[PDB]
Amino acid sequence: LKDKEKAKEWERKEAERIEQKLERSEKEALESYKKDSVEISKYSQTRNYFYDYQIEANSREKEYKELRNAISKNKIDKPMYVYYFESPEKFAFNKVIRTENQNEISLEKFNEFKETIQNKLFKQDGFKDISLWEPGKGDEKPTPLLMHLKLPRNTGMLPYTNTNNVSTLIEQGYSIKIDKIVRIVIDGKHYIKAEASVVSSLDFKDDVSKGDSWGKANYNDWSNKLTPNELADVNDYMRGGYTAINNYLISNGPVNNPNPELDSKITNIENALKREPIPTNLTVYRRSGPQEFGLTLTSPEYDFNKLENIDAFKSKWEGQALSYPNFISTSIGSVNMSAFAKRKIVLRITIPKGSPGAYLSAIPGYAGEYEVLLNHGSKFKINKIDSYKDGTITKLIVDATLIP
Ligand SMILES: NC(=O)C1=CN([C@@H]2O[C@H](COP(=O)(O)OP(=O)(O)OC[C@H]3O[C@@H](n4cnc5c(N)ncnc54)[C@H](OP(=O)(O)O)[C@@H]3O)[C@@H](O)[C@H]2O)C=CC1
Repeated sequence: LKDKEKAKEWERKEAERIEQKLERSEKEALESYKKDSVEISKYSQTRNYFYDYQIEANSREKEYKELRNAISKNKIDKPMYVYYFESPEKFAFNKVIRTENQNEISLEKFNEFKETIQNKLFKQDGFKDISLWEPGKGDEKPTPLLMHLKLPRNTGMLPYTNTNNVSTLIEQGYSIKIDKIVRIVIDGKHYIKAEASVVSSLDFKDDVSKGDSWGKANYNDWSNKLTPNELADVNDYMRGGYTAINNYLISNGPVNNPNPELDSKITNIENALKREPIPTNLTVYRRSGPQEFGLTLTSPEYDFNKLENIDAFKSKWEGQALSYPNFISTSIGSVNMSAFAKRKIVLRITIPKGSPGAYLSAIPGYAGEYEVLLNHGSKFKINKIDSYKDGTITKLIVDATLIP
């Protein structure tokens, strides 16, 4: 736990042991990592949001895949705790816990951080260097926030040597919940120690073929579980009826201009989506237009190239609920597509096991790929908003959870 001498000796011994296992290509990727860790780790966070050809061609993509593979071949046989420092902004606490010159963290700030991270899951992605022991009076402590994360059995972990130093690499690909926070003292300064655990979610990211295999496996027989009316209304919807149905819902037609024929279709589609609930925690992706967030294509606020507009968007939406009156299309894949080339908001949604939903792309012939349809009137809790550059265009990733 705080046993530095033990963990470093073990870590070094393990590094030198694993080094004999690695493929030449993996050793090559590791050599590159030692030289360019910041940019490779950043790449590993957002690589999957670009086009397939951008992914393929990227100067860091082969390095990513090799490092990914190497990490996976050293799986832990029991659960293990790891330590790493984190920015409070990572958990949507968009301010300092204390300045780096200050020693103390006020009770108010401690409690405010607690309230911010409560009852939320946060998606974690990309390579990370971690420590096996609690950083002490002699280590690099770049932030007032120290994560103490329990990694589950069979998590990949790669100890490696870098000059005279030893580090351990993981690839994050899960959500975390912060179960407890405690104010600790290290070398005369207060830190927040956050006790965290992993919650898993099936997340294909750019691997649309595996996602499709899963979707069809789970929804090939979905049509056969529907009544004649349900199947006919789902068909109508997928064949182009979605426009009239969703416009009616968005404009609150059921109240202001009731159409009982449409009401019936909506009821049938909802029952169809409740017929075979999402069988596991699943991550889906939606490329959202401005109107879904109360903006238009010509809103000055939609220009996320200006930092002011990101801060304004976060202030409005982060930690808040978002509800769609219409049925919501999403994809199992995170890749950009020509149809949504310039859309600036990526909704990254965790669907809890048992939620209404269906993999529509399992229906034969249907011209539409990798699609998961969610129920009308769905509510989404926004945990965290991130930004990234897509060429010259700043885009946003909205980490949300589908809630009751
Ligand atoms: N978007 C995605 O990532 C995915 C889309 N699909 C399917 O691909 C096709 C084209 O995609 P898309 O353009 O999204 O078509 P959609 O029918 O999903 O949306 C059409 C327009 O309606 C606007 N809109 C949607 N919901 C709301 C809302 N609640 N409030 C206000 N405005 C809203 C959108 O934003 P705005 O007007 O600001 O641009 C969009 O321009 C559709 O058949 C869709 O079902 C399948 C998988 C994923």
